[PDB]
Amino acid sequence: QRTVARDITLLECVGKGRYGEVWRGSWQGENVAVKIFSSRDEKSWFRETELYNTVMLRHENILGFIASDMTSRHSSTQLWLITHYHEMGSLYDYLQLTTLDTVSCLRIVLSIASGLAHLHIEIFGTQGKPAIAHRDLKSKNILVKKNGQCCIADLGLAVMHSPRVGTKRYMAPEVLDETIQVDCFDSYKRVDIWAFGLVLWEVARRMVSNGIVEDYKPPFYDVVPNDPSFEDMRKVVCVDQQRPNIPNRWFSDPTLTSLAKLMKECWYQNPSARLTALRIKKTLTKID
Ligand SMILES: COc1cc(-c2cncc(-c3ccc(C4CCN(C)CC4)cc3)c2C)cc(OC)c1OC
Repeated sequence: QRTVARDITLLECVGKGRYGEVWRGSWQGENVAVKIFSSRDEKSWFRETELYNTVMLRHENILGFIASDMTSRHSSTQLWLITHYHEMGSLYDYLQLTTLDTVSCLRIVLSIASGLAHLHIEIFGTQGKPAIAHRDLKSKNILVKKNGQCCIADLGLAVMHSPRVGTKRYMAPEVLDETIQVDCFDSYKRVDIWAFGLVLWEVARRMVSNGIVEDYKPPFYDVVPNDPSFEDMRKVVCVDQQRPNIPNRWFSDPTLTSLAKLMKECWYQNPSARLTALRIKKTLTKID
């Protein structure tokens, strides 16, 4: 009746970490990305698979799902997530070596805000969706597309509303001080907004103005170690209430001046004071 071609040719490893590995693969002559999960991160495969079995997200700024595969082996279970492949790699990678102009900076950050608002919004009726919070938004979990927009990846920690925790460097104050209202879905949206503000800062540093640009640095590079502890982060973000520095040179440029204001409104200590993703989008469409 029909042949179901399932062979994927794994061609090059494009990432390896505690999560497992990501490979560029080929299916029917077309590139796919294959994430092969480590045993330690099996629950991320289950959560993302459960989410996609509940709602088939389809959005230009969300990494495109293709398949979830579980294969029995002699003494283990092999778990793969298969998605669209973005050859330019992650935003984190891209910002190391690339500087941006005003148009490309805004296009990047608006595309991220668009994907995030799509996650956050509940849509009713047929072809709707539950509201979703990401819970691990960061520049390594955003991919750059050839058209200059980005897409958000890795829903392994995501939560829906109708051992894995987030990356500590990007954790909001209410996570670090354990005051987050865990029974309120809006709390998780507000944690994502904090992280979005950090990503906005990382990108804006790389936008040139008046011949000046900052080197790529991760948030809080000047105040915590590599692989900062939970306590290291809590002291900076909660006790001392530090925030990423805004360089003077941004205040000569109208775009970076507006982006600095936007960042600040993602970083309020009080989570309910932070802007929503929808409001961020509107503000970004009015810049330039
Ligand atoms: C964030 O997480 C996930 C990401 C991806 C994913 C999707 N497209 C492309 C990539 C990629 C391609 C290429 C490079 C490098 C390698 C070649 N050269 C050195 C420069 C560029 C980096 C990255 C990835 C990693 C897939 C995932 O799942 C299948 C992910 O997990 C949800």
